[PDB]
Amino acid sequence: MGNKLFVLDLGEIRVDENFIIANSTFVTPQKPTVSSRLIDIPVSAYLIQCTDATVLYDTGCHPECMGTNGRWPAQSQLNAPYIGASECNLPERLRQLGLSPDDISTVVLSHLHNDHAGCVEYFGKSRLIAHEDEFATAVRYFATGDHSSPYIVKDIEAWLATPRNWDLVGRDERERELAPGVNLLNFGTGHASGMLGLAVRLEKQPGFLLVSDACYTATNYGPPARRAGVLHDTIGYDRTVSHIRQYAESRSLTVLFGHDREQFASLIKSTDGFYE
Amino acid sequence: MGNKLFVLDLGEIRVDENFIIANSTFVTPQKPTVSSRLIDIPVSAYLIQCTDATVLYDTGCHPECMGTNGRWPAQSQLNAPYIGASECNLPERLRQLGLSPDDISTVVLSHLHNDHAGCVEYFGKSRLIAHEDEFATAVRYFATGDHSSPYIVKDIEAWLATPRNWDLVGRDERERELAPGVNLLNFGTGHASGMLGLAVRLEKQPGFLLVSDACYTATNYGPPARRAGVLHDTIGYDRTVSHIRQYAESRSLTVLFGHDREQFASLIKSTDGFYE
Ligand SMILES: [Zn+2]
Ligand SMILES: [Zn+2]
Ligand SMILES: [Zn+2]
Ligand SMILES: [Zn+2]
Repeated sequence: MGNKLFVLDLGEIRVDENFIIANSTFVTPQKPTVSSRLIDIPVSAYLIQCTDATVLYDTGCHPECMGTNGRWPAQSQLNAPYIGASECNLPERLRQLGLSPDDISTVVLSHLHNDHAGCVEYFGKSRLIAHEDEFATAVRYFATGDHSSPYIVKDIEAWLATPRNWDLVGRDERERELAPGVNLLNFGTGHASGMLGLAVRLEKQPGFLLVSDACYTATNYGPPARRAGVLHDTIGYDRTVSHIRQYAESRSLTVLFGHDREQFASLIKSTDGFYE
Repeated sequence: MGNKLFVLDLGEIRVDENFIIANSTFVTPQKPTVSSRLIDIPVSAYLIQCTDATVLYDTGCHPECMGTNGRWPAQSQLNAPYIGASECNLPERLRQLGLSPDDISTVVLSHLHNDHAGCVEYFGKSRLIAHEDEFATAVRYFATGDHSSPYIVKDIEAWLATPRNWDLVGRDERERELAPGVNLLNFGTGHASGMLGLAVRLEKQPGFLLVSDACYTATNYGPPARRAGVLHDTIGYDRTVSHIRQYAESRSLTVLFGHDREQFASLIKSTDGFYE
């Protein structure tokens, strides 16, 4: 038989919509008193049971990201708090499936930001696939003690506390087959310095293209395409959205967005099913 | 024999500060309804008289940018209006100095947006220097009747209504001497698709580096550098600001920003005198 896709509900973040869809609200002399609004956006990860491997795409937040002794800086916690339930953390979502981190053959990190690489430290054996430039950038923020970005220096510290099976994607690598029907795509520079996507072909359905922050929501996707806020490389980002569209459409893959509330409702969480 | 630089006051625009310094205001859980604020930013152009040249850098807004049959689309008029006084237009500022458009040898367009290339149609003889990619972009918006950007379709129509002496800077061209002590710099892709700067050496002080929207304000310039909103190419933008800093500091030139209210107020205007 073929590939199984489990959707891991790793909670929510509460954030200004302007970060997610740039300039969705702004003041004007005509309408000078308007304010932007907070939205709650889903944090997720995807466990793929392949033929000959188990592959995890993304890892959510660190279970202890929030609080006075939390992983996230105090100001980060004020600005855009993780809001998820006690259950909504990757180690629990794995134990709920009968899995330890060690049972995962490879974990594909879309990139090394806060609510994507938060559980990297739980993986002492699994192959950790991340873009080489994403690795270089994360470790630089850590080495300089710079808390000003979505890279979490305290999380990075834990990643580096013990040797791990890092496998860094070269910036000129285009794609890698991870297993039959499972292709790792190197989106490269855009939202962050090195974005990775995962194409997963299924049996009852053609399958899914996992894109993470290469496209936050269906409203970013369009058409017309609409930029997120806080993009590292806007040109790379725009090019990557067009590539995502062409790749998925030519293959009838449904694109699964990084943080789309209404798509994430509608899915089917790992505690009560999987895709086949 | 010495170069003379005139500062031309071409009025002001009212606009949400979040466009000028990105994410200067955003909502959070504890401050869920704060509004951004409107700021008034100066629009300017620079006239350089040299022994064997008269060079203009930028051109302001079209004098008839606002109104029911104004050049600007209603959305722009409503959202970020021009609010300059009646005399604050390029033809008048030249008239005040006893000059006509045909007295200008060369007009250097920093780029081809609304409040920079608004008076290009007045120049039927002068050499019009613009980056080739910036020209290509502007025409594309006009050709598709696309009003959605800072490119003004109705101004571009007027530019194209008669042949003009366009001299387009190649993508790979680094710098051009326009006259002794006046050097055209090709900043390339960043704020828009092709940005041009102008280094102007004087006799009684080192001089000035005119950078237009490659750096809107001293706040963008820093340190620490802070990105503007609505940037075409954030990476090229970042590199351009670093290049501006290195170029100017190494030569002790004063960087004149695209829309810095405090800086502009400090400058001697063309109606009061000029720099030598
Ligand atoms: Zn991210
Ligand atoms: Zn994300
Ligand atoms: Zn501009
Ligand atoms: Zn401007």
